[PDB]
Amino acid sequence: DIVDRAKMEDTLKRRFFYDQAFAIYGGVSGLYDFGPVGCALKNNIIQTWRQHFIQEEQILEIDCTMLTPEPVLKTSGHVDKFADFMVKDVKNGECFRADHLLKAHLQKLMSDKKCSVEKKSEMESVLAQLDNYGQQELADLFVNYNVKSPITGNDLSPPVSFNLMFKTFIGPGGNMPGYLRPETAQGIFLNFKRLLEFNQGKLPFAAAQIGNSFRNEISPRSGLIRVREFTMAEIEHFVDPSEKDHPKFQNVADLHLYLYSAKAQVSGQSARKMRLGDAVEQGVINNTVLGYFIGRIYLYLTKVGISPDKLRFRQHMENACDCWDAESKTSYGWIEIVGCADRSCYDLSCHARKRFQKTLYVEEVVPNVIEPSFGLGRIMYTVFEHTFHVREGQRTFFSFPAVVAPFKCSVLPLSQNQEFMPFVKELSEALTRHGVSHKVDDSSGSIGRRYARTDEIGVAFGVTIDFDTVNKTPHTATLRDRDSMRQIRAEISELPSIVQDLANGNITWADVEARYPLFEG
Amino acid sequence: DIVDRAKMEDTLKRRFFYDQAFAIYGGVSGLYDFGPVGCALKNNIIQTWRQHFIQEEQILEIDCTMLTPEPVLKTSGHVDKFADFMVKDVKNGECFRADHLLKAHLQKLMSDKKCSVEKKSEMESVLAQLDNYGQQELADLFVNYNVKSPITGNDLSPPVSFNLMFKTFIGPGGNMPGYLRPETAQGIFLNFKRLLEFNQGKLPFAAAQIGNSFRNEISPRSGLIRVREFTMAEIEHFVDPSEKDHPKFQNVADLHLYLYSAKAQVSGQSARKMRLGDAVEQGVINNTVLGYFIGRIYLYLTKVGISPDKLRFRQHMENACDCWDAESKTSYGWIEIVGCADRSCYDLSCHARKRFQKTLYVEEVVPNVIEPSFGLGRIMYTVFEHTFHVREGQRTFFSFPAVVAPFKCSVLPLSQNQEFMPFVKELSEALTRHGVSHKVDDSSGSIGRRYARTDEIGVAFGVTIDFDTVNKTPHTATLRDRDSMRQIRAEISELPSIVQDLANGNITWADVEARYPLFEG
Repeated sequence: DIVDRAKMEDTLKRRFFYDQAFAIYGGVSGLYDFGPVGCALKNNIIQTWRQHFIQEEQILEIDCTMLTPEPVLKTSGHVDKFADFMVKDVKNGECFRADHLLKAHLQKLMSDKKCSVEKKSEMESVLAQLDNYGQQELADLFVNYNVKSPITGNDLSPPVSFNLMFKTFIGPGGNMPGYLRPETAQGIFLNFKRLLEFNQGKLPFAAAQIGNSFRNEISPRSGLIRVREFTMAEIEHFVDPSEKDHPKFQNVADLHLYLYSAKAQVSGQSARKMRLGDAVEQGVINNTVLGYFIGRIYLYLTKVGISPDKLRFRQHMENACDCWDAESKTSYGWIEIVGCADRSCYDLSCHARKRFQKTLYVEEVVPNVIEPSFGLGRIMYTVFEHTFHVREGQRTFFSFPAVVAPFKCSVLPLSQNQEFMPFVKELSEALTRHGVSHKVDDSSGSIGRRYARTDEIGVAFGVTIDFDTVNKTPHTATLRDRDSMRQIRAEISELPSIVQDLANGNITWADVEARYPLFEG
Repeated sequence: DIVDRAKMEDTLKRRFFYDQAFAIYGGVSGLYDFGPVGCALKNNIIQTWRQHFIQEEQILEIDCTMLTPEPVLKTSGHVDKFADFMVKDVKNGECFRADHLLKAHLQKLMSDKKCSVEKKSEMESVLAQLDNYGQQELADLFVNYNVKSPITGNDLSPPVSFNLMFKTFIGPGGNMPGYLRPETAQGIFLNFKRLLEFNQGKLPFAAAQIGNSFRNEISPRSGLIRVREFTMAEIEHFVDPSEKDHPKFQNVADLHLYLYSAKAQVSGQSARKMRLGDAVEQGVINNTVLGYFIGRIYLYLTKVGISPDKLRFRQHMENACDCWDAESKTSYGWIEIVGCADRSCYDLSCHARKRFQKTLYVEEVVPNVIEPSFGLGRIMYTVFEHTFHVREGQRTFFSFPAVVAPFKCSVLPLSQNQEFMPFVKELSEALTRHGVSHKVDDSSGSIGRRYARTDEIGVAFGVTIDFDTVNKTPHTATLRDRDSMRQIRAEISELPSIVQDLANGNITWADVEARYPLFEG
């Protein structure tokens, strides 16, 4: 098994990382509220992202509106090329996703042990073309397989196209209908002219935006995986086709990562780990610019807490672009958490019919675009699942990296009493001076029971202040590690420094024990 | 005059702080896109906020959804208690805000020098009750004053109530209509139970949320002042009525700030500066909890760049709560940038008919709430206006505080050449190690012309690296100040430290000149 999601979900809920929105009103499907801890984790995730991409690549951040008029999203194609198929129940109403009902129905009839082998083959011939059947072509499949409701069957109406955009109206009731942006990339396209001039009109530049996009899902019942309101991080990197080679690729070429190409998928071959440099050598990856971001993405995700042996890069097949999607193995299977797409002919030239880029040799250049889109809720949930562990005890802890954990350290004073506040106080300030997130724990119970609470929310380190720390005359406090649970004893003035180094990749815990005396119960 | 907004707006646009959204589609009113510089300034504003309130008060951050179902917003009252009055043109369509048309019409007829004094008095008797007239009562005023369109008159239809919420539909076309949240506070109310348990069920606690709210304005034509999509920072501080006294008030009591009470407004008295402690003494401010946030708000706003002599705290009059709104004087007049409200009976007890708070003496307590709401676009625009200056030249510069300026420092290498990159490189890293935002300038032109560019976007400091910095053997570079424009010469290794100190309130520029040799042309 991948993970015990029932335990994981109970913990996520009990400690309020995220929970069903509008719970006291019955709760709305596809919508979630992130709590204090979830919010901390989330901001952390996002700031780490900011650093990794925006800062490293000098990207031009932009903040566009979510309210977009219909004309824009029509030039896009999004009124019914961005729809799903609904099948309505012929009388008592309920709506279902046609892709899903069909897939489920086939899998059902298929795993019946009184069906023919040639049926099984006919049906798989069908499941492998699901996302390609047209309106009429998919409608005939419903009849030819006698599909009906799944809760006591009734008949199902012919599948119709259902737009996934939230319809609204901008201004006084009138002639300006609009939608909530389905993606974040469009605003960047709309600002291509301004962004080009901001970059002095030079050829390669990247633009990013962090915000919420909306997808009116039909019947979402899979947690943060399928949601109607989600936070996204988009990047639009524009390149001259004539000069399509990233100068910083050498910094990533040495990485080994599982590549799941389209040809492997066609051949029915498995995932295949491969050195990135070699990947571009052998042509499994078209160019270094695409390869660079792939490696950068891999680095980002692994830094956030996603396990590399459950992380693969899958490339789709014939479903106008060379796309590589970062996928992670969860209790829901392999899901797309980050979509990176190399695109030559895209929606930018549509809004022009924004603009092009003139060169020094008087040449109008339509730049290609590499667009890595990060789905942060899924990324976050992947971290939850790859990080949730159960202890020897029945206790629970998240093994978040210190760079993403809600807060890096947690100080524990035994006494609420005074003479301690000066020690607690100075520790807090030194931590802050070192840029180390912390929170003073003031809960009621045993020290071990208090550390079990901090572990539950994934706090990386801990510094407990006992009586010897105040009285016994060279002031030393004890530092605990989340994972190992092992402890050491060091001078309280030195602790901020080593915790900072522990938070970064500077020193390891094995080094801390090497330099500092161990400590027990 | 307050400020030259035409110049200010041309600069804000040319450097792309913020601009009209969907410009290539004609542009949508009330919607704006913030550019790279605006985004930097904005994030800065927000992070400063985070520090000031969330960190200082250990507030519980939350991230709720913008999509809210109708039942919630009905328990609120927001389907037509949160509407405005529209007057439609009896045939050729156009819609107008009734408050505004009426106010304008009266002011017109009023400033006609052939009108009676008793008319002027009747009409002011009317302008002072605008936000109190009912549907029918306001309708009669339109007839009794013969109000018509303002662009060649035609008749105006009776004023009807127009809801300001963006209507939408959640899920498959059906029986779940919803809106885009008009305010951010409601999600906090909905999570009262979870937040109380998160705080161990203790009496005073605060919850905050930073995000976008929506108001479907009718005809917005005043820049960032009246927008349809805006970013907000809400705080909900809950207190036990029995123990309503903030322990940290003493930290703010010494502040002097302009208070514009309701009684002063009734008496036709002017704004009145007053020590905060005295304010609570004399009863102009009900309690210290309310007073605390007021002082905290004042501190926040002044830190961001808002001038204290253009900042006042105004209290409304009879328009179920004791509210104090932070107002700033702009080219649009006195506008509400931060609304702080003390409330006893509010919308939390409505959702319960979320919950209450049980005490140690078995007592169900309905907590009061102080809700400071920060309108960040307006705050930001206020900073633009209180900070925009024109130089002796026609050049322009923003005098942003270093804590809010897009980036704190800007290094200027004369040569693109190599031997310099090691100096530029080390400076960059030392700056980053000191947590000082910077950007290496690589533009083409004179050094003074390059500094004029950095000033235009409000970059606080500058470090120019010339040939003497590399060759001439004890390596010193020159540090320029934005405001004074004066320069000094110091060791390039020492510069990160003093720039950091300059960015904070540690040392002043007068100190830098005191310790370091001055430098000219």
